[PDB]
Amino acid sequence: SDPVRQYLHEIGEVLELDKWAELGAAAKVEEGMEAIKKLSEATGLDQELIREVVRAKILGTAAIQKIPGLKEKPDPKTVEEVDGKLKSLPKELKRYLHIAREGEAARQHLIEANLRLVVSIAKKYTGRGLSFLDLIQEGNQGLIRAVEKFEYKRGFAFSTYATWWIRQAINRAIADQAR
Repeated sequence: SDPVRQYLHEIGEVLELDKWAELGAAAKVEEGMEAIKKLSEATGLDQELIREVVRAKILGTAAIQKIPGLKEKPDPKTVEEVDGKLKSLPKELKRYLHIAREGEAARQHLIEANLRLVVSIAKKYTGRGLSFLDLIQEGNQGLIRAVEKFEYKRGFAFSTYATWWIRQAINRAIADQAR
């Protein structure tokens, strides 16, 4: 059945989260990136290289793995070996590996929750040259930029912040033919 109809279904079943819950996921995400920085400083690997591999594992068991607009699945081989240079670390270092993961699983739950918030926003930009799908792909990347640039360390809502990014990402994408 039309792949897009499939996706709309899959995110329909996703449970929306409350205010603090989304900030509880952001604070966990940065604590996970504080832990990558360390796993980096040890193993010697590029921070991002570690991120994508950890995300690789977590994404392993997510309800939604194929998200439109997102470059999923790093080299399965590259993951194979990065697992090694990791899961063979000191007693003390294995700890920052669980935190790395919890901050990445958090990032996924924080993304999954706001996929519908994205379908809705995109529903208001149709008939402007870009198909529904193309909008979802620009929105999602707008959602990605949002989860990343967010400061959990302040009493602001994620749903509100995120909206902006999803917004001007979509209307930047329909401004990339026109203005």
